[PDB]
Amino acid sequence: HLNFTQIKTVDELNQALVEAKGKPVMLDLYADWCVACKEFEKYTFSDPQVQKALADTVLLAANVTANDAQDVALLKHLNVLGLPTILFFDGQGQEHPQARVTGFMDAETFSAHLRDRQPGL
Repeated sequence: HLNFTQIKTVDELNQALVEAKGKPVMLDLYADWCVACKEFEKYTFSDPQVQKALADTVLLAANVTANDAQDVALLKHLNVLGLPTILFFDGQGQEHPQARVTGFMDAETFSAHLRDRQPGL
């Protein structure tokens, strides 16, 4: 398993971004009712080469299972329309929307995505 730091709100994300100055960041958004999110955890975040590739990346995640007010505010703020979504931030805490992942990617596909599109590295 990869070690994700849980964030709940917009400003916990922002703070995490500020604290991560100089490092690449990755924000995974999941929910318990999300089938493809679990696929990601089981078949992709579990890959030995995927994990190596994220070794130096700050790992954040938001559990939006409850779809409460803070969850919805976070999703809006990030313009996230469905799950799974993964967002990527460079070393200045800026997002690179062109690196978003918005469906399941298998290990080989996600490796290639990180190699070809991951920011801040």
